Amino acid sequence: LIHPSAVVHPNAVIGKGVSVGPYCTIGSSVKLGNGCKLYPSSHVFGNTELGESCVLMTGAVVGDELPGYTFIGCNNIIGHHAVVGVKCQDLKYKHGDECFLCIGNNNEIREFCSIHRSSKPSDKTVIGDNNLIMGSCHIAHDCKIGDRNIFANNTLLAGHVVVEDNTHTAGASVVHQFCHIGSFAFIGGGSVVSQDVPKYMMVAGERAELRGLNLEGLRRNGFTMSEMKSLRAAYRKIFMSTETVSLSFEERLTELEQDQELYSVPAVSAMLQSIRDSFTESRRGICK
Amino acid sequence: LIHPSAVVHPNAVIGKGVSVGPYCTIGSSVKLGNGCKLYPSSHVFGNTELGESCVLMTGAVVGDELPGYTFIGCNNIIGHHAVVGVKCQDLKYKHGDECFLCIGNNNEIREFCSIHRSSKPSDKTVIGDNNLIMGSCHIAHDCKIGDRNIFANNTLLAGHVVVEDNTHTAGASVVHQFCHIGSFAFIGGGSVVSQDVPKYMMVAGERAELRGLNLEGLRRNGFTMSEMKSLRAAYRKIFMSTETVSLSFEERLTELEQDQELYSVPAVSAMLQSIRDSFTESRRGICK
Amino acid sequence: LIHPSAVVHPNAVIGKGVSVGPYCTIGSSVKLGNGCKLYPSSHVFGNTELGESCVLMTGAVVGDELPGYTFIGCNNIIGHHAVVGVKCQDLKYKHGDECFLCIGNNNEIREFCSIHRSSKPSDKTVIGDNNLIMGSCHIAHDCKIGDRNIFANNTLLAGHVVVEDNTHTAGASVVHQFCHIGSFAFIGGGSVVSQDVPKYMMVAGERAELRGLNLEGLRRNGFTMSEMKSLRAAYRKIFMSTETVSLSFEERLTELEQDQELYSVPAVSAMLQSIRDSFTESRRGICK
Repeated sequence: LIHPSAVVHPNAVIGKGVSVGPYCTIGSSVKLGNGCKLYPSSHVFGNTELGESCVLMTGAVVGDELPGYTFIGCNNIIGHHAVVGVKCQDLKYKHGDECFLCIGNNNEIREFCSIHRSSKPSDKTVIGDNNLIMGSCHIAHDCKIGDRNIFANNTLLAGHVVVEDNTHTAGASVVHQFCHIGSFAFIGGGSVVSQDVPKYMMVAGERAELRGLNLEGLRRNGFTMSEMKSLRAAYRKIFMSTETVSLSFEERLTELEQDQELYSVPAVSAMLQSIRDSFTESRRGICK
Repeated sequence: LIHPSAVVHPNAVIGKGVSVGPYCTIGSSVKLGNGCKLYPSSHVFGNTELGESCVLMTGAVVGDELPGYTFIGCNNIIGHHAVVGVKCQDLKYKHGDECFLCIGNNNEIREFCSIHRSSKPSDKTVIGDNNLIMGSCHIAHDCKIGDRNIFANNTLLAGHVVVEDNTHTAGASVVHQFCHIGSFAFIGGGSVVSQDVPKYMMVAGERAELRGLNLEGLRRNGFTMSEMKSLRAAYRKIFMSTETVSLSFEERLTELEQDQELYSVPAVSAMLQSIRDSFTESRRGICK
Repeated sequence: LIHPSAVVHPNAVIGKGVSVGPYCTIGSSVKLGNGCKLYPSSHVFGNTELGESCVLMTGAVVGDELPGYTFIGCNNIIGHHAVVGVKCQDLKYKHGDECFLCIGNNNEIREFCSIHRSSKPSDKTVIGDNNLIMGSCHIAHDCKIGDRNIFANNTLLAGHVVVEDNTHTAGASVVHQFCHIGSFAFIGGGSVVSQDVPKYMMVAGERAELRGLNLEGLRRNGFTMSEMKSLRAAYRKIFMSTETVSLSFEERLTELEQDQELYSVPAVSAMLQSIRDSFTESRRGICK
């Protein structure tokens, strides 16, 4: 059901039951899965594939003519004027280089979002499944985003930011290049995050500081009573050991591994590993 | 004066002297008042009414096909690529529910703004008259905005935010869900407002703090010499009573009511009532 | 190479080798230099000139029908849905007044940027050469921007902001009206800048504070070993003179002029002059 005014290149691969509104353009090397719907004045460019039942709202632009690809899974909604799979802003990007973007399934990318392709041919911007990305979010070159995350309006993820699963960022969060955000984390409104946020934790305010565990999120995500009790105890041992082993972060981490009562709990072990990862090569440490 | 390229559904209700530029689309259930003007590539969808002499700039999208309505008064200007009356971002929104947006008269909504419909059929996103809403502002589901407000670029109003009259928000303000902003208030640049801002007051900086009265705004809005003198005295009694009645906020509020000299002034009484409202059921208290 | 669907006014001045995609509009008083390229659904309005080899991405809007002009140099790239040369947001702007925007050469203006015309006919919004302006930046009426600057996503420059050369602003910076940003300066993420940032210096965090010299930028821009050593010494004398001449800023500035060893260095002299300029008529002082 392609409106007569639309410009659909004869070599575009158009699935069954695809609907294309007036004044859309679809390029020669685009593949649209069955049931896709393009609202009026939406656009797909370049070497680009959408899975079944994706929706482009008015003004949405997916793909660009730069070498490489934009690959998107099924049941994604691309909001009004969202720009998804375009050239990165990295000055080190070399003209004519292939660049890549991969998006999974069941994501909602809201109005005015910008999601950029990778900065080099060996790398890729990656978004998983079931993410809600609210209006005016920016996802820079080479970000790696997992599943079931919620990014509120105006969340800015700079280059090479890594986000795991089930995280929440509140409005106008700014995440510095190369920072990692562990699963179930919470970033408070207007936070400027310049170091890693470990698994299960929350950061907030100005140049953001660690503020404890994301207990509300843990509760909402089916963590048991004693799971959260163990995590709080482990948190206390690591960060709030005010009287013992002065000027030693790793020694407190060590004492947690040895503490068989806490370390045998899977979430505690995962949290401890999350923390140690922040001090491995190139990684930026953790928020203060 | 409808350009031949435009797609105007035969059942759209088009007033006298309406101008429609090339590549616009106007849906079947749209009503445009006399003198409306749609610039090239602007769009009206869904059950949507614009009053007389509204202007849509290029790329502007008003309404969407979701049940319910977008109802807009007269002499509104909708900026380039602004998206007004679209589905909310609330995860509790139920598929197929009616949702509502009501905008009054003489507003200016600038480029890249996003104004969302309500999250439930019993509720509504409401904007009054004579508001200036600058570029890239976000107005979430269920907000209630009064008259004569000025929201600078990138102001984010989260769900159920209530703004009264003649307020100013500076650039990149973030207002937390359910917060109230009283008349003549000022929110400083980049403020993260997580509690109410009472009538006549100003908040600023990081996780925002109360900083006094909005004296510049009061002066600009024809408040008399002794009006402002009374308000400053009332402010001092409430917030800066450093030596008396320790650990008691309500007792100081009580002492202001009893102070006949100050309380008989209409603005003082309004300010005191504004403060008390912040501690009634569900309300979030006031900024520190 | 003008697509048959495009609306190109017969009086538009179209250079050699200009490419115009489907659903573009080009107004009667537009001049496009040789080699310009308009992607699908891009728009040029009003009294507007683009130099040779400019590129408009999909949704880009350049110019508006307000009196005055939008004048843009050669080899500029205007990103998706960027809005460049439109009416300012200043309430003092008088209906029917001429307003002006001038942009130089080799700039990159990314998606969703908004660049506004001047607030009065005697003034102008000015952008120089080789600037990178990332997604969703706002450049208000009457700004004066130099050359080789980098503004990260969501940088907001309010009215009459002046930026010199080779500056960097990190994501979500907010610069208050009338503030000046000297050459080689760095503004940290989410900074709310309410006073001037002198030449060579860096500001960061919340309501932003001065934090020292932008040493990384100085190093990157070919400043010599002893140049930077002299600047650091001059910085120390001015700002970190903890024991001498209490409650006197100008007396320390004076002592630097008299210090022939430091003041004879060109960068030191330029820095000192940059600082003094912030205390001349109307200017806002410097960040604390």
